[PDB]
Amino acid sequence: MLKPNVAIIVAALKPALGIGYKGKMPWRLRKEIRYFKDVTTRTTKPNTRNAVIMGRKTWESIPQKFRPLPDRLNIILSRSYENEIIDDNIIHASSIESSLNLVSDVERVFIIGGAEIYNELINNSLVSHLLITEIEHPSPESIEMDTFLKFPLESWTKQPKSELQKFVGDTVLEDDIKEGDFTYNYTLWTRK
Ligand SMILES: NC(=O)C1=CN([C@@H]2O[C@H](COP(=O)(O)OP(=O)(O)OC[C@H]3O[C@@H](n4cnc5c(N)ncnc54)[C@H](OP(=O)(O)O)[C@@H]3O)[C@@H](O)[C@H]2O)C=CC1
Ligand SMILES: COc1cc(C(C)(C)C#Cc2c(C)nc(N)nc2N)cc(OC)c1OC
Repeated sequence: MLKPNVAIIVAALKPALGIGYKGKMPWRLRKEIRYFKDVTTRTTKPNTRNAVIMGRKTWESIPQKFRPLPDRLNIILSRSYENEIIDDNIIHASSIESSLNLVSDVERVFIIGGAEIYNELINNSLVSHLLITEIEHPSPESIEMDTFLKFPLESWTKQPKSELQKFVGDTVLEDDIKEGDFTYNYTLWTRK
């Protein structure tokens, strides 16, 4: 796969864009999790799949029984990994481009975490889309948070809902979804 168009997918708490605390997620938003599954899994052309790419720490955060994430090609990046195809669902590499050089029959490519990987790849020109779940809370400062996005969104344009709807197909997009004290919306951004 040569020069794939790549999408970042992430859920972040406004306005600071916090995404984690002590190696874990600061919320459990069940509908958001299902959205993540549906969007990363679904394909538009028959007999293909998507790839999901992540840093080693993010991979290790998934319970070992629930990785690899089913129905998607999982790619894990470490600075200690040489290129290795582990099995049909798992690749080890040290860059996204090299990891996908090894790959055919993949439609979409998603970056699924974590902060370090996000904050590098936001400035990689292969990344053409951001799928950001913007989470809001009445008192965001009260949520324990130590990992943050550093996204220069001035160089990006938030697209209308119609563009997001097109991207996700017939996936149902509900507005202002509320779980506990959190309220969230699905968004799509492209390069300005
Ligand atoms: N809210 C959300 O939507 C999401 C939040 N998260 C959160 O993010 C946090 C994890 O993020 P973070 O701790 O930054 O870790 P990452 O998941 O981003 O992994 C970092 C590791 O990836 C490898 N790596 C980083 N850059 C490169 C590179 N350029 N080339 C090759 N390998 C590289 C290194 O592995 P090595 O050390 O082996 O060399 C590094 O230690 C957790 O708290 C998690 O819950 C994660 C996903 C989504
Ligand atoms: C697939 O579910 C998980 C996803 C994840 C990761 C970190 C890969 C994620 C994510 C993610 C979500 C939930 N939403 C959005 N919008 N983007 C993401 N990258 C970690 C998990 O355990 C900690 C999970 O439970 C098994």
